[PDB]
Amino acid sequence: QEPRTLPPSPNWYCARCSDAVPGGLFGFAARTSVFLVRVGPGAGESPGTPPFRVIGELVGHTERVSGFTFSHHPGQYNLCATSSDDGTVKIWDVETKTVVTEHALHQHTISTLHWSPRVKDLIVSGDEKGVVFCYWFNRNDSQHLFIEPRTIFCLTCSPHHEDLVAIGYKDGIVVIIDISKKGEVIHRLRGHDDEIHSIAWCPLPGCYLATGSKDQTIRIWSCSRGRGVMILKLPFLKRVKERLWLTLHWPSNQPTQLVSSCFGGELLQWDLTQSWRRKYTLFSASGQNHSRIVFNLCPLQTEDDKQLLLSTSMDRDVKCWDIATLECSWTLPSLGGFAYSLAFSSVDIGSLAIGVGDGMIRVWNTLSIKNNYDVKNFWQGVKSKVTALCWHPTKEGCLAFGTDDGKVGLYDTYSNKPPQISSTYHKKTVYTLAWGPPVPPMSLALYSCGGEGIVLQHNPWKLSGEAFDINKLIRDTNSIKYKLPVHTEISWKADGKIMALGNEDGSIEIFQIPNLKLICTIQQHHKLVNTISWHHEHGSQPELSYLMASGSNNAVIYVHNLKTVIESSPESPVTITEPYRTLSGHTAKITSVAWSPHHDGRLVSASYDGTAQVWDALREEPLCNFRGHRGRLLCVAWSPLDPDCIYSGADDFCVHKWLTSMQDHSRPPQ
RNA sequence: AAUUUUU
Repeated sequence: QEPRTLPPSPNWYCARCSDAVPGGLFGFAARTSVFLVRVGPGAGESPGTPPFRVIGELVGHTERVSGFTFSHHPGQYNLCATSSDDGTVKIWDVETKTVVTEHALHQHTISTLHWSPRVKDLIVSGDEKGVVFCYWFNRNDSQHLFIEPRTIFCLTCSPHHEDLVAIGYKDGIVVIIDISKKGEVIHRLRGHDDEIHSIAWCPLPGCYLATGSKDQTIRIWSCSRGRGVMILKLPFLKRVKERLWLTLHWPSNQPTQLVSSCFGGELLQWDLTQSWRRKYTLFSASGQNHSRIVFNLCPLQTEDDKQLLLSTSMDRDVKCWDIATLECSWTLPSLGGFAYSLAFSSVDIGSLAIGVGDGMIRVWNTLSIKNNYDVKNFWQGVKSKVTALCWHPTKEGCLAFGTDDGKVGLYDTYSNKPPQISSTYHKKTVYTLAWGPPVPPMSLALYSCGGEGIVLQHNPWKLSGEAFDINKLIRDTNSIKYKLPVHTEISWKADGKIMALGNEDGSIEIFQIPNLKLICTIQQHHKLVNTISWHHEHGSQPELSYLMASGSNNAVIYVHNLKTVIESSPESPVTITEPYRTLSGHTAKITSVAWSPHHDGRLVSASYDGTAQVWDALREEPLCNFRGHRGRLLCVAWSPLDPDCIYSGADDFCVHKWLTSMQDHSRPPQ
C-alpha cells in the first residue's frame, strides 16, 4: 500500500549535485531531474525496514542537472537551487515542487553552484569559463565575477564569512575571493597538481580549509597564514590506472575528523588530531561498500538526532551511512537506462525482472520484509540494451532475455553463471520473448520476435542449436506462398493451445497448436502492433480467457473475443473486422497492455503519451490514469500480490510502483 | 566486471 520509485542514477563527475537538510530530506541530481528522499523517523516507514522513502522529483530542466544545493537557513530549509547544462539556475520550493524563480545569467556551461550559508537569498554559481555569478533572489540582484581564465570544478561559500567564497579549478589551483571586493583574490592556494574535486571549510572559526584533488592528496590550508598546514595521501587498500574522485565531508559534530572518498569508492574517516600518525579508518570494516568511486557525501541529521551520511557513486547506488558505527544503514539502487521491460515470474512470486538500457538486468525481490529496494544485478552476457524479458513459466530462476543487438540469452537467476546465449541472432532488436509449446520440426520452447519481423523458435536446452524460423511451418501447414507479413509481436494463449502473432501492417493472426494452422485473421489495427495480451484463465466467467487485448502505433486499444472462432477450428481461415471492445483515450502509441490477475476484464495500458491508464475493459470504462512518469512508458506489469498495485517503466530511466486507488485522474490528458 | 554514462 506504499508507492516505490526506482530512480535514475545520480549524475557523475559533479562536485555538488546532491545535498540534504535536517529533518530527513535528501536531494540528488539524476539525469535532468532532482530526486527528493525523506530519510529518518519522518519517512513513516514500517519497522524493520530502512527508514527512507522517495517522495518527490524536481521536473523542469531541459538538460543534465550539474549542481544542486539546499538552503540551510532555519525556516528556509524547503528552498533549494539547481544548475543545468541548459544554462539556467533555478530556485525551487520542495513543498510545492515548483520553480520559485530562475536565471540564465551564465554564458557558458555551469560547473557547480552553492547556496550561501550566511545570506538567505544568495546563491553563487560558476562556469567552466571561470565566470562566477552571485545571485540574490529576493530582489533579483546579480554580480558578475571573473577571477581567473581557468575551468572551475567546485566552489564553496565560507560558513562564517558572507563575503568569502572558495573556488577550486581543473588545474589544481584554489583561490579565495571576497564578494564585496568584486571577487578580489584574498588568498591563492598553490600545492595541488591536479583538478580540485571538493573544498570543505572547517566548521569552527579560527580559518582552516580542506581540499581534495585528483592528485590523490587532501590538503588543509590556513586562511590566516595563506598556506597549507597538513597534507594527507590517500592510502592503497585491498579489494591500469584507477579512477578517483576525492570529495570531503567535514562533520560539525567532530571538528577533529575528516571524511573523504578513496579509490574504488572506499570511504575514510581521518583523525586530524593524530596528524603525524596520519590515522584513517575504513568505513564498513566488515560488500556494503561502494564498488566504484564516490562523487558526493551528504550529512543528514534525523529528528531522532541520528547522524547519517549519504554517498553517491559511479556504481549507481545511493548509500546511507550511520556515522557512529561507520556502517551502511541502507542502499538505494538506480537505473542507468530506459526501463524497456518488466516481467513477473510465475514460479517465484514477487521476483520482477527489469530490462534496462544500460545493459544490465535487475531482479527486484518485491516480497522482501526487510528491504524495499532489494535488487540483484545481472550484467554478464548482456552488454547490450535489454529490450525483452520473459520468465520461465515452470522453472524458477530461469530468465530469458533479448537485446537491442538481436541477441537472445537464457539466464539462471539463482546461479552466478553467465547466461547461455542462443547461437542464432536476430538481425534487428528483439521486441518480445514468449514461452510456448514446441512446433515442428522441434517441453517448452522459447520464441523470439525480431524487429526485422522474423519469429524464431530456439531449443532452450540446446541454445547452441540452430533456431527454427516459424514462417516455414506457417507456409507448409497452411499452403501459403505469398510473402508472410513481418511479425512485431508474439503472444501465447494461457492454455498454450493458441499462438497470436501481430504484424507490421497492423493485422493479427491466430494459429492452432499442433502445426500452426491459421484459424483466424484480425484486421482492427492500421499500424504496427506493439503488444498483444491474452486474459488469464481463472475468472468468474470461463469464456473470459478468450479475450485478447491489442496495442499498436495507433492510440486506440482493441479487445477481441475469440471463443466463437477458436471453438469452431474452421478448415478455412476466418477474418474478424469488428472488435469486441474498444478502449479509446490515449494520445500516442501503445507500448504494452496487461490484464489484471486479480480482476475479471481489467486492463492496464502503457502509452507514448507518458501515462498509464487502467480500464474496465468489459464496460469500456477508464478507471484511472497514472501520470507520474516524466517520459514515454515502455512497459506495465500488474502486481501479482496486490490488486491495486502496478509497475510501469519509461524512457525517463524510472520504474514506478503506484496504487490504482491513489490516482487523481480517471483518463489520459487531452 | 566494463562505462566522463544519461538512447
